[PDB]
Amino acid sequence: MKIGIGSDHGGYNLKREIADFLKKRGYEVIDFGTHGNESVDYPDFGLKVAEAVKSGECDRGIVICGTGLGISIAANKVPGIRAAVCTNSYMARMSREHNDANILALGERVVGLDLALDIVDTWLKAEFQGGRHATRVGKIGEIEKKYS
Amino acid sequence: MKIGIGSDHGGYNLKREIADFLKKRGYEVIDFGTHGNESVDYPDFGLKVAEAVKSGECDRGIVICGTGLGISIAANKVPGIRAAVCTNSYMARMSREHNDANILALGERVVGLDLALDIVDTWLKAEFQGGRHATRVGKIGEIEKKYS
Ligand SMILES: O=C[C@H](O)[C@H](O)[C@H](O)[C@H](O)CO
Ligand SMILES: O=C[C@H](O)[C@H](O)[C@H](O)[C@H](O)CO
Repeated sequence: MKIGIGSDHGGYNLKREIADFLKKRGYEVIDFGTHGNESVDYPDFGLKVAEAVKSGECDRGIVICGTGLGISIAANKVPGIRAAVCTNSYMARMSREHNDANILALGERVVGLDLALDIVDTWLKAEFQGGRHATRVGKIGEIEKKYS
Repeated sequence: MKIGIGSDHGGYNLKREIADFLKKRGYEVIDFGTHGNESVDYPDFGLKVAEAVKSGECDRGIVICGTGLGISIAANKVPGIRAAVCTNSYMARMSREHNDANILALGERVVGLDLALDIVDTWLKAEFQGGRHATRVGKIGEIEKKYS
């Protein structure tokens, strides 16, 4: 399974830690940058990860900024993307079980490293439950079709 | 200002509490439902609040479900909406200061009542900081325009 990862300078150090964690577990990782601490704009990297997920070049993505908010809002602008900002494993599990999220968003200034690794572990392992959740995901798709 | 609020059955009881909190503080509140514990679909209510914010009929909105994730992802599919799922006051403040969020998303199964009122209080008071944050918000607008 291939994981795209991306961040602004606010999520860069946590991104390096997560890239390292994911490889150790045998995931293939595509790092879309950013590639240092220089100030950059979270929507550009949100977009790269979200577009790699939409095109099937990654199966899912993880996006990181100070809070997770900006980069996840930007990712969710892409039709077919469901980016979930999670600050605990319960939200991470539900985002997979219920929302079928294909992007996990994290905030490097909000969650400490080991908590964020717990969240990523939970999210990678949880599974979509279909049923009424698929119905609701289709209704998300109807919003996208409306404003397309 | 006027605040739109909406929820599925997962966010209904916390919605009733926040509506009451907001009125006590002299805000005008437009409740978009849901109106009971009957099982309903979070995208429908996310859309109502998001479209009311987009059309200026509300100035800001608050959307609530079990986790906040699904309804905020749905809200974010609307162009001009920036829905922030917050689990603490720090995220709520940053979502205003940096992301100029015009919808707050909460999860009734994740944050307890007093924490959620703290977050709402923080979010309603925080102010957009412009500058490089305005630039980044514009780049979110470029994503919208691309998939429009
Ligand atoms: O949404 C903004 C992100 O959290 C950034 O990581 C943050 O805004 C930082 O202050 C860059 O100026
Ligand atoms: O995903 C949907 C929301 O969190 C709901 O509030 C919840 O999942 C519901 O129990 C499912 O029917």
